[PDB]
Amino acid sequence: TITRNKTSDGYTIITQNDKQIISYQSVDSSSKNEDGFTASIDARFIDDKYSSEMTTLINLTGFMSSKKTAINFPVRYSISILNESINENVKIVDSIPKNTISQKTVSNTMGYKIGGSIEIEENKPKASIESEYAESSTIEYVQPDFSTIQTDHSTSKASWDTKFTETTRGNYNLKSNNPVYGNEMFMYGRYTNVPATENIIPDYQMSKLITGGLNPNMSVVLTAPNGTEESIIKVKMERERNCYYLNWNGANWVGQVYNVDSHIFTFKINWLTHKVTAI
Amino acid sequence: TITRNKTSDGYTIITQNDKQIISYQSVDSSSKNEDGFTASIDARFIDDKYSSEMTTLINLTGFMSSKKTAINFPVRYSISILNESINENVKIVDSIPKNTISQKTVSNTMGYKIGGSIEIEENKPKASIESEYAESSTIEYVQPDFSTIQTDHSTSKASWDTKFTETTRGNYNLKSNNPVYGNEMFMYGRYTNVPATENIIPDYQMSKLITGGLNPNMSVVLTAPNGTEESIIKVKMERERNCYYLNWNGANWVGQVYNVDSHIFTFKINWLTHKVTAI
Amino acid sequence: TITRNKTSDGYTIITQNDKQIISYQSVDSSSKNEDGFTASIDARFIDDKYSSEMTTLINLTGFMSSKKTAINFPVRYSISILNESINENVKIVDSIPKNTISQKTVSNTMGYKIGGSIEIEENKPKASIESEYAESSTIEYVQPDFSTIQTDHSTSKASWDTKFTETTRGNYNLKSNNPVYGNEMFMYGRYTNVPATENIIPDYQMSKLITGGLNPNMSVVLTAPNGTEESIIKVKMERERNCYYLNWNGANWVGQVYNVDSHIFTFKINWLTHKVTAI
Amino acid sequence: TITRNKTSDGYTIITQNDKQIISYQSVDSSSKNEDGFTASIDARFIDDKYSSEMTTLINLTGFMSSKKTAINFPVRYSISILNESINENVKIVDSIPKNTISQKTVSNTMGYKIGGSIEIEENKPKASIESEYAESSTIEYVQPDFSTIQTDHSTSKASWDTKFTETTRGNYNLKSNNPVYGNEMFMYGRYTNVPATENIIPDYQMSKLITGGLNPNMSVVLTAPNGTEESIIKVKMERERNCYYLNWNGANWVGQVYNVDSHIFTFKINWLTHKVTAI
Amino acid sequence: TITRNKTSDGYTIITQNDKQIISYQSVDSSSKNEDGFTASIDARFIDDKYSSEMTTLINLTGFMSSKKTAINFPVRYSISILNESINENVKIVDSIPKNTISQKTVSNTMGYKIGGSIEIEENKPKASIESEYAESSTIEYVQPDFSTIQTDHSTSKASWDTKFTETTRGNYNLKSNNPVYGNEMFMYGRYTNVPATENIIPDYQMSKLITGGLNPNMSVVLTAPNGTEESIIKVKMERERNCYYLNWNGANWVGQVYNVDSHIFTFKINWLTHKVTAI
Amino acid sequence: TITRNKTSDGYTIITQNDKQIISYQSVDSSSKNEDGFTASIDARFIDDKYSSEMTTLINLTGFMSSKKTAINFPVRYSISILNESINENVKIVDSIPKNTISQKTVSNTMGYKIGGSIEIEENKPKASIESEYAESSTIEYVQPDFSTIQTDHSTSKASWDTKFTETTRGNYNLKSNNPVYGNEMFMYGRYTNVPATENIIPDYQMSKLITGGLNPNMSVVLTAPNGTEESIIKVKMERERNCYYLNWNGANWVGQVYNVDSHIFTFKINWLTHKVTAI
Amino acid sequence: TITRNKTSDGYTIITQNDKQIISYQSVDSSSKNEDGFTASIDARFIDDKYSSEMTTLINLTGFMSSKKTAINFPVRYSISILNESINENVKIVDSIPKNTISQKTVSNTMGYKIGGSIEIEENKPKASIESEYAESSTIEYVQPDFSTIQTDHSTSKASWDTKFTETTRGNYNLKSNNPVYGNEMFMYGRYTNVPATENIIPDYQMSKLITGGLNPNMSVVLTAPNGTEESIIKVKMERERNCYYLNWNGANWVGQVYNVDSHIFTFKINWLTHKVTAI
Repeated sequence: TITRNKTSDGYTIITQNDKQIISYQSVDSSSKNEDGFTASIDARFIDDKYSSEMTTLINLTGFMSSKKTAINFPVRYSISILNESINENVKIVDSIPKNTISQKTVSNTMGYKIGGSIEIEENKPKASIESEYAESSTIEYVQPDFSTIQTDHSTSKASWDTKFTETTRGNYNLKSNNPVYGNEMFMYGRYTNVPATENIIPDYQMSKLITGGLNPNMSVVLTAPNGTEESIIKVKMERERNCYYLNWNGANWVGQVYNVDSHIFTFKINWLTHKVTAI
Repeated sequence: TITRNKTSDGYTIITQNDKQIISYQSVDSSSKNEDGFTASIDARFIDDKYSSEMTTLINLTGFMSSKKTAINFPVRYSISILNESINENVKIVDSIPKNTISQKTVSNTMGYKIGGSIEIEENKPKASIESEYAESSTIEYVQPDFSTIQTDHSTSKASWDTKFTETTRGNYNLKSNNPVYGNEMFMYGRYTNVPATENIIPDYQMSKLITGGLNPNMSVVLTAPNGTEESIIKVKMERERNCYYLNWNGANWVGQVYNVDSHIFTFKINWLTHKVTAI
Repeated sequence: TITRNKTSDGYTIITQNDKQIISYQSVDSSSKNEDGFTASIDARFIDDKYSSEMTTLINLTGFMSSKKTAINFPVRYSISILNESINENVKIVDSIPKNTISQKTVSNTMGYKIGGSIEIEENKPKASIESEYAESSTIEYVQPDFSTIQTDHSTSKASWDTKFTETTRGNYNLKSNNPVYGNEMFMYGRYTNVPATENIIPDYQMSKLITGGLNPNMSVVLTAPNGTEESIIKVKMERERNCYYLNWNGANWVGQVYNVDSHIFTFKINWLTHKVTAI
Repeated sequence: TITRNKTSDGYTIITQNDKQIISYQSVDSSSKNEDGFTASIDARFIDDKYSSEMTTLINLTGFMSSKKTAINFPVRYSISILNESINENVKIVDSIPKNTISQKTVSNTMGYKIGGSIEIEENKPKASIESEYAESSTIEYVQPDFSTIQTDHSTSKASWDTKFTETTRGNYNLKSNNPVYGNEMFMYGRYTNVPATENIIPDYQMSKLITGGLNPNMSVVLTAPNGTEESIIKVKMERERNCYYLNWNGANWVGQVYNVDSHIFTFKINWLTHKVTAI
Repeated sequence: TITRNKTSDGYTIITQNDKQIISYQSVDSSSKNEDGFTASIDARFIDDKYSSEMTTLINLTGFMSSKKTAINFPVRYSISILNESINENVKIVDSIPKNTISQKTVSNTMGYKIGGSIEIEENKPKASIESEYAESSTIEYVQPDFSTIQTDHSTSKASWDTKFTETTRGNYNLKSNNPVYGNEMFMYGRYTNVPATENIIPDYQMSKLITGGLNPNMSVVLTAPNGTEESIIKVKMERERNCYYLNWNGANWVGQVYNVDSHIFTFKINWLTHKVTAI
Repeated sequence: TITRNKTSDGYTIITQNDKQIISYQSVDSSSKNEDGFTASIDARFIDDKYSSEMTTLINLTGFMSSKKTAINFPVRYSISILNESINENVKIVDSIPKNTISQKTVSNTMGYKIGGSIEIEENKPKASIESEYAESSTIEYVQPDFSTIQTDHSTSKASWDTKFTETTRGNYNLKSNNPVYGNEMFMYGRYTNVPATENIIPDYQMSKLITGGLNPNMSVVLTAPNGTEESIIKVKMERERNCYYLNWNGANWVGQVYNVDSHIFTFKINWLTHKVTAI
Repeated sequence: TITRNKTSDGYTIITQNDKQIISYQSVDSSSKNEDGFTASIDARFIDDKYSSEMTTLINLTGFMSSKKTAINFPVRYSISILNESINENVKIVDSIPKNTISQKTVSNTMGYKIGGSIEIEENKPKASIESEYAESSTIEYVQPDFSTIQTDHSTSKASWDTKFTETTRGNYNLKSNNPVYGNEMFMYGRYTNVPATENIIPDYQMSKLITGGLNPNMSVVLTAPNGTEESIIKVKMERERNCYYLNWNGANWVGQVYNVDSHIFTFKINWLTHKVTAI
């Protein structure tokens, strides 16, 4: 699979190799500083001699910053990729993150005990017999701090999102309700008797994704028939947040839990020149 | 992919190989001894025949020393990388350290017990029946001594930082408060009755990052269109510290916890000559 | 990347390979027998066709012997590497040993129990109900016998040191104080009633680094602009020791814990001839 | 890196390869049957085109047999390698066995329990409340049966040794002392009432190194400037032993614990001819 | 490192490769059916262009069968290899099986408990306080069923042997002595009341090496100066056995424990012709 | 190590490679359906340029079916390979399955407890002190369901066999004897009160080797001097079985345990033609 | 091992490689929809230059569907492969699935406890001494849900089968019998008081092989002398099923457990043309 050529001047020889798979890579980035939204697209174009149609791989990356008495704290992120050239026969054949099935560990035990006691006192007998029976079981599983679920996949739209799950210490969630303390999420001490600002929980116990932004990684595969030259890609990003509130109720420290930011980014693809640009 | 040439004098043959990916590497360092701040930049330039634009990888390393009655002890470090040639279309497409999601291990068990005892004394019966029911659960997780969170990523600025977390022995933190002993961080004995200097805790129990400086490792990827010749990189470093205080309260040994150093370094990049220098 | 040549006499052919990275290695050693100090420097010179400046790797090794009623026993070692050609633009860009962050394992459990007992005697009832509640937690970590902390890194000086930590049996340290036995480090039996020399602890329980010397391993990277021919390297070594004392207090065996050796070694480097020598 | 030659007679072609690293190996052995001492030296000579000086690797192996009422039993071995050509600039740059730092596993737990019991008798109440608090910790480590410590390293002399540590069953050592049984090392039964010879402990429980000899493995690296032709190596071997004694004290079986063999071997090295011989 | 030659007839080309290390292998076996002794020697001859002397590797294998009221049962095996050409400068430089050092696992724990109970009866107080303290330790190790110890190594003789250790069930050994049952090795039931032959223990619980023979694997390295042509190797094999006896003592089943086979094999080696034969 | 040749017609070139080790493989099978005995021999012939004598590897495989109130059930299998050409200097140098040494895990623990209780009643003291001491040990090992022991190895005969060991549930064996239930091997229920045929144990609990036949794997190495042309191999197979019997004894279900099949197969080997056939 | 040829027209060169082992593969399938029986045969033909006879590998695969108050549920599957060309010297030398030997884990422990209590009341002593002794053991093993046993292997016939074993929850089997509940296999609740159809057990708890069909994997090796052209292979498949029945007995829910499908498939093999077809 080599092509060679000789020359008269100096007997120069120029050999070249004929390869099967050739890829090209281009990257593009864009940002909206007012919302703390940044997105990058990495595109790879694959030239294969045995394939019937053109293939482009569209990786996505970026940063969604998380913003931070009462404290505002995010609760949900959402990312969507839209194919806007459907009438040109450009199609979304695959998306990398997928849904999986969890595993649980189960154990069961059953036991029997029997005991006989003879007690000889001074010329006095006390015979006692005892019997016991027991059964138990154990369940084990593993719990992430955030959960990512693919929600849609079609010829034009792939949509993913993530949501708040639970705290590592105390196992509280957004729906808990203690009769006299309300919601004890992000509460240090019930009776510390210090200013509200000082009663909040140390930051390190909070998840990294609440203090700092999420870092997406998503990939989509596109194909097209021979000759296609242009394509538009739209990326939609949404963020939802809520607020936690803490106050006095007599001597008790009690709390309670009660907008949406979004932006659309556009990119243009050139298949013939192997180029990706912002638009 | 080889180019060969012959010569008349001695039939000398000079073969050369044509490769796809060629990299170049240059390093530069600088320091500010008065603050104990040192920074190094390692730059790699990548020449790829199939890529549409130039790529430079900018690794960063350095040393931030930690300085050390009352004892001063650091509490937070912060590093920021700034791209200052935005109007020339030089862009930050990627940053290596990222945010991750932790895992927790959860177990639950439930059990039942039943017991029957027959006690025959001298012509005296004593029948007793007992019943028990129990439930329990266990949570497991892993805790670092320091925590690093990425806080910003954009076209121009990437900012990281680290903060104090907790002690390995005693699990104290910066917000603890015992009613009669105050804060027991870095306290050997409550009643040792020795001079204040002697009551401090042995150094080895303290984290390495408090006794000795942090060693950063950060990487940033830059790209540019064809022909770009120059670029300015700014690196900002900040350190925050606080003080611990211990005194007598009658017979009790009690304690309490109550500036910011910074510097900006500048580097110049030459794309055409593959050079990095201080400035 | 091959250069070939033919000859008339016997048609002798001499082929040579053109390689990218070429390294050279030289080693040098020196000692001071009076103090039991020995040091060795291994230098590697790297010739790279794609690098902008010369690089030399300076590994360091050696032996610091530990010297050994009252017994003298070391407590701290310290090593420092000094670059003495700063005005010639020879710079220390990297040092291999670094500071790291430890990990802790944390577990928490909470449980509930309930029990009902019915006791039918001869026409006599005795109903009893019991209830229990419990909580606990466990912390795990790992402890070395000696600890090495990097204390300084700059353009000219890199300084490391090591210190005594604790005993494997008994978990004593240099600051412990029992009211009636004093310090029980290196004490076999409180009441053995044998001569002082015989009451010391068997040697094997002591750490290897106290009975025998430390074996350093340190590496430093140096770079220089084209044409540099000479460089001076200074290596400083210090050792600190203390004494343990044991005596009678009536029938009780009690103890207590109450100079500094140093030397500077010099080496000369020749970049052009790829040579390292003592000086 | 190939040299080729053609010939007229039969067109014979003789190709040779030019390699970078060439090693040579020679071995020599010697023994002293009266003391059960045997020693072997394996020497490797390295020819490197990029090294500034000659290097020889001197591995050492051998057998030191252990000799075996009262029973004689070894307690310490010692090996030393001496370089006797210091005035010719032949130097010991490295020795393979080194000192290492051990690891300990530490755990701590704290727990709380609370219990309330209500006991209704025939019109009689008996309310009881109980409370418990507990704390504990665990230490784990690993213990060899023999211990090897490097004791000296210098330009001329490297010295190692090994010593007896403890028994696998009973954890006795050379300094133990029971008031009425003395030392119970190597004692089967306190009251077996059989002849002294029969009361000794079965051999298999004893360590292999006491029943049979130690098998040393030691390596030393030597270097020299160009042109060196000869070198003398001295190997010193010492063995220390003691005796265990057992007798009657009324009905009790009691015991107690109360020379040095050595030899020097000589070897001659020839650098130019790559030869090692006894001398 | 290739030698090539051309020919006129048909332009036949015969290329040969010049290799550095060439080995030759020959095997020989012999047996003595009357004693169930079989031995095999595998010899490998190594031709190395960079070595100063000839080397031969002498592996050994074979079968020693174990022979089997009163039952005869082996207790010790012994193998020895003798070099009988010492005056020709043929020497034993190495032997493969060696002595090793075992490892033990040690743990220690200490705990404290405290408990307070308040008991309010009908106008009657019963205050009780309890306190507990505990300490414990654990030792772990691993035990083979047979043990192999190298006992001698010299210029002429290498001698190994193996001995009986203990039973897997019951942990008995050759020196145990129960006052009323004697030795309970190989005894099924104390009171089974069946004929002596029937009271023996099932065979599977016995070690494989007692029911069936040992399979030795031993290796010895020999070297010689240039020109050596012949060598004699002697292999000595010994086996020791004892007897177990069982009888009635009233109603109790009691037992007690109270020649040597050997043979010498001879082999002849031819260095020049690379041959091994029986003799 | 290549031989090449050119030709005039079409310039045809025929290259051949000269290799060191060449093997040949032939297989043969035979059966005796009346006894359910099948045997296969796989023979490999090795041609080595550096070996002094010819080598043949004789693998063996086959099937021995197991045959199946009173139930017949096998108890022992035995396989023997016989070399019948001893007078032609054809010898058995090696046999693959061998005897091995097992491992046991041993642990020991010792602990001390002490407790002091103070009980203040209404003006009544009850001081109690308690003390405890405990010791324990644990033994672990692994148990196969069948056991294979090599029993003989010589110049002419290699003999192996396998025997019944124990049940996975209940740990019974062939020598157990309960006073009132006899042998409880293969008994479902003592009082099920169903026909004898129905009281047998479900088949799955029985070992696979009793329900279905054993699958042997044995290998033997033969060597011979140059020129040998023929060899006879005899394979002997034996199987032993016994019977289990169950009956009523009043209301109790009791049991008790109270020929030999064999065949010889013959094979012929041709060394010169590399052939194996039945005979 | 290459054959090359040149040509005049365009100097075309056609090189071919001579390989040692060449394989051919053909597959064939067939089904009987009325019984849900499907079978596939994959045949591989091996041409080896060093083998004395032809070899064909016959893999087998397929699907046997399982069919599903009273519920019919399978209980046994059986597969048999028949060689029908015995008189042509076509022979079955090997079959891949085989019988194996299981492993059990056994542990034993023995312990001793001793306790002394002193109780000083108001001028009243109560000395109590207690003693305890205990022994225990543990057995571990692993249990599949279905079991496959090879039952026959001969020159013409290889027969395998599988059978029902036990339930994962409750450990019931086909022979269990509770006096008042009968067989509790596939029974949800004893007193649920819902229609019979509703009391059956949820499907997921049942084994996959009962709800869905078995997927066989079997392989057989055939050999033949040179020149063989045709061969017939017969595959026999059988399935056995039974029924479970449940009804009322007063207030109790009780149950009890009380045809055979088969088919023969035929395939034809062509050795010379390397073809497999249905017949």
